[PDB]
Amino acid sequence: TKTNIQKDWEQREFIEDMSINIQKIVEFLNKFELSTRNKLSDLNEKLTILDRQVDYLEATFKT
Amino acid sequence: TKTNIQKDWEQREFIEDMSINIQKIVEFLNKFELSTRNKLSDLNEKLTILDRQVDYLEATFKT
Amino acid sequence: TKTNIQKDWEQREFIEDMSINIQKIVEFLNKFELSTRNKLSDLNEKLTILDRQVDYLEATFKT
Ligand SMILES: [Ca+2]
Ligand SMILES: [Ca+2]
Ligand SMILES: [Ca+2]
Ligand SMILES: [Ca+2]
Ligand SMILES: [Ca+2]
Ligand SMILES: [Ca+2]
Repeated sequence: TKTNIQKDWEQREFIEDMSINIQKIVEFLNKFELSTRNKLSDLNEKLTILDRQVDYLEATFKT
Repeated sequence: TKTNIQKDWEQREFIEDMSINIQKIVEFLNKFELSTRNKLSDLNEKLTILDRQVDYLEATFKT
Repeated sequence: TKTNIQKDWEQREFIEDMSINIQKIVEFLNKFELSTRNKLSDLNEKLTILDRQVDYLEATFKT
């Protein structure tokens, strides 16, 4: 119960919307890779600072 | 060596399968973003607990 | 100002390129999930080693 013109418009919109969704996925991955990398960086940095604090406490106690 | 009917069916299946694959990617990203966020949460929480333990040990030793 | 032959070629290339981009996204997700999992592993392992070091220092001090 759609005309050929309506059906063709809908089929093209479906394909156009996939092109948009693929771009939205790529943009999300760019943001999420950066976010994740920064968070991992920050955790590593905090662990490195705490490791130094523990090694100094060891040295102060053992001496 | 395919009829027009077979070729048209295959071309449509190809496009339909892309729509399904994009949805599978979106569902995976939803799960993976949540997983990653929770794991990062848990590591931060464990580091915060260990930091408190180290600061208390410092205070007990220095005093 | 394109012939029908040119327009049909371009429309098919557009759809073919989406199939390629979806595969590139899947390949990236495979690599990024593995990378992220390994990095999280490594942070957990480093925290577990530092936790053991802190517990031993506690035991040595308290005794
Ligand atoms: Ca549109
Ligand atoms: Ca349109
Ligand atoms: Ca189908
Ligand atoms: Ca079909
Ligand atoms: Ca091509
Ligand atoms: Ca082609």
